Amino acid sequence: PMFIVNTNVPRASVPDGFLSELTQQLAQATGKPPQYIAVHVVPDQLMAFGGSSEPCALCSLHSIGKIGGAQNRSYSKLLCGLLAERLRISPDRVYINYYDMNAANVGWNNSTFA
Amino acid sequence: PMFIVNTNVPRASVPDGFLSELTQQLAQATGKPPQYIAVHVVPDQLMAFGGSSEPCALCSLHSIGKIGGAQNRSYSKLLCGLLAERLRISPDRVYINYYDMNAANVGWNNSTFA
Amino acid sequence: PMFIVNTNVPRASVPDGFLSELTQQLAQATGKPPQYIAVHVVPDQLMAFGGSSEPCALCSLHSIGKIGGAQNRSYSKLLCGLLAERLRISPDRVYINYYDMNAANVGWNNSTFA
Ligand SMILES: O=c1c(O)c(-c2cc(O)c(O)c(O)c2)oc2cc(O)cc(O)c12
Ligand SMILES: O=c1c(O)c(-c2cc(O)c(O)c(O)c2)oc2cc(O)cc(O)c12
Ligand SMILES: [Cl-]
Ligand SMILES: [Cl-]
Ligand SMILES: [Cl-]
Ligand SMILES: [Cl-]
Ligand SMILES: [Cl-]
Ligand SMILES: [Cl-]
Ligand SMILES: [Cl-]
Ligand SMILES: [Cl-]
Repeated sequence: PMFIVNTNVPRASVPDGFLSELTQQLAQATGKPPQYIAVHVVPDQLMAFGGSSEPCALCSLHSIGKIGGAQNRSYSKLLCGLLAERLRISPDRVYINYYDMNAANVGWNNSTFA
Repeated sequence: PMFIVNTNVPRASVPDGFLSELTQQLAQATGKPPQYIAVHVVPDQLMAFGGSSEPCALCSLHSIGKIGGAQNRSYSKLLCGLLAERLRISPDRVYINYYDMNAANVGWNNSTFA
Repeated sequence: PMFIVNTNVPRASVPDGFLSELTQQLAQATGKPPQYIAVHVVPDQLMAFGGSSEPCALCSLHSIGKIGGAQNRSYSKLLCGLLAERLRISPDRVYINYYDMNAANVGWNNSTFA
């Protein structure tokens, strides 16, 4: 599984262990193998949310299954909570796009998961 | 909605107020309140379009609805026009991927829009 | 088509001609004219794969058609081989997400491919 967060928050404001904390919390939330969670944080971005350059975040979570109405609601509370706690981003300035991927459309280790 | 533009154009060539112009033009085009519009500009990128490193842009527009055949044609004229006018990117070196998102797959403010 | 690779590998470790080799190999693999191939390489990223910050890559290939079970398996072997040979990234630390785009959802040159 793969989680990307793009933010205008400066790199110095990303705390130590942020990638590690994301890895564990997403592995637990998705039930996917922790050793297989990919996380990508992109700070210092030129972005605006509602025309304002106050701290904001645009995110995506791609997973083969474990995507749905209730599960995405739980992911959003979890992820917004982390961005608020660690990056001081208000949850109403966070978008997270969820993608339920077909196994044939995720490549890894010279093949796909299909 | 969320609009991202990645370009090899240098940051200095992105004019001041470009994020706001994108926000206002997208709010009017999509009919969405500008408060709902997130914009992200990534300049100075290592990119090629058709093997050439002339100014180019790879973009994406995600929106819950307001995506379709005629609308995307209109968005593409609008967005290529802005990138041509403000970033001096030729429209034939611009790609824009459009995504009609399900409300259940867009996270915001600790929940989803579903 | 559009190919993006995000990696924590430093920019200095991206060899000359990497964008060109990706364009040529993707044109041949997808059967699309290289002229239609856009490539985007993002080095020096803050990323982890399984909690580890050893070299890894997160990639995406968007194409109008030429996406499917067998083709994506062939794409993944091809691309992982290139990232292993050129960027020294182990294939088991590479994710590639594949997207079959509808022509109506790809904007280019003030219109779409529909
Ligand atoms: O990321 C992975 C993944 O998602 C699961 C998976 C794939 C499917 O196609 C499913 O239907 C499913 O329930 C789980 O397999 C894996 C097996 C590995 O050894 C390593 C992985 O990283 C995955
Ligand atoms: O970005 C948003 C959005 O797209 C619309 C919306 C959602 C739907 O599910 C629709 O069907 C629709 O027509 C509009 O609601 C919102 C409400 C907010 O308070 C804030 C938002 O940012 C959105
Ligand atoms: Cl669910
Ligand atoms: Cl898919
Ligand atoms: Cl939206
Ligand atoms: Cl969706
Ligand atoms: Cl294409
Ligand atoms: Cl050379
Ligand atoms: Cl196929
Ligand atoms: Cl599509």
